[PDB]
Amino acid sequence: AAQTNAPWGLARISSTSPGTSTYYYDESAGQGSCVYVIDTGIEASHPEFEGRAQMVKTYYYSSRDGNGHGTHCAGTVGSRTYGVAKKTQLFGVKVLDDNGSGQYSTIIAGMDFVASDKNNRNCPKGVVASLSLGGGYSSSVNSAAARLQSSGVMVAVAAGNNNADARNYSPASEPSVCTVGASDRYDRRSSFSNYGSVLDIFGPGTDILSTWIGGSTRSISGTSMATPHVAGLAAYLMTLGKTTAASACRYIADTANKGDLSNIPFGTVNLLAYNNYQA
Repeated sequence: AAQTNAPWGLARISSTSPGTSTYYYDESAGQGSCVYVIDTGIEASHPEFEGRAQMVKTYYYSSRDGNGHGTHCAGTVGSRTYGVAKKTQLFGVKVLDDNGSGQYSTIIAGMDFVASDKNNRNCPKGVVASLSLGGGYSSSVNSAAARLQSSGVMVAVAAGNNNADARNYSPASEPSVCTVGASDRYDRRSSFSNYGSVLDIFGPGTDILSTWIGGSTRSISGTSMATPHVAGLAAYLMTLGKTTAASACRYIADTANKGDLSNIPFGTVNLLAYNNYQA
C-alpha cells in the first residue's frame, strides 16, 4: 500500500533515503495487534481513529485527554492519516494529568495495569506499549518497565529531550525495553534528543504532524514523537509475523537503516527505524 503526501516521518520509516513523501506499508497495517498509549489520554472520538481507540484506565477525574500530547502520540501509532499501524487497536492509559505531569507511583501503577489488562483484550498478533514520558533515574520505574516487557509487551520508551546521556533518566535507562531517540527530516539527530549506549533506535521526532484534541491536528517535536513511530512499527511487524514482543526491539535494530544519521555521539547507535517493506 502507498499513502501519498504522508507526514515525513511515515515516509522516512519506509524509505532507504530521506526526502520522500510517500509511506509504503503492507495492507495488514497492524490488524490484530494492540498498542497501549500510556500518557495524558486519547481523544478516542477523533475521526482519525475510526473507532479503533478507547480509554481503558485513568488515575484522574477524567479519562479525557485535556492536554493533546497523548492524542498526538496515539495518532502517530495508529491514526488513519498520521499513523504507522493504521489498523491496530489503541488503548489509552491516563497516567499524566492535563498539564502533562504525573507521579512515578501512578506511572508504575499504569505499567503494571497494562501487564495485566492485556489479558482482558483481544490481541492475537501481539501487544505493544508506548511510553512518551520520563524523569530522573528511578530503579522502581525501570523495574516496572522491565516487568511490563517481561510480561509479553513490546515496551517502547522515549529517550528524553535533555540533549544528555539517557542513562540518567527513567524509564529510558532500563536495558530491557526499547529506548528511542529522535531524528529530523534531514537525518540529523534532533537537537534535543538524548543519546548514549542505552538507546536502541532512532525514529522521526522533529516536526511531526499528528492528531490533537478538539478533532484537530498539529506538528510538534520530541522524543515523545519518535517513540510512537517505533511502537507502531513493532505492532505492524508483529502482525506480519516477522517478530514478537520479546524480540521486536532487536529485530527493529537488526533491520534498521544503519549509519545514516548525523551528529550521533561516539558510542550511541546510528540506527534509524525502517519497515523494510518491498512493494
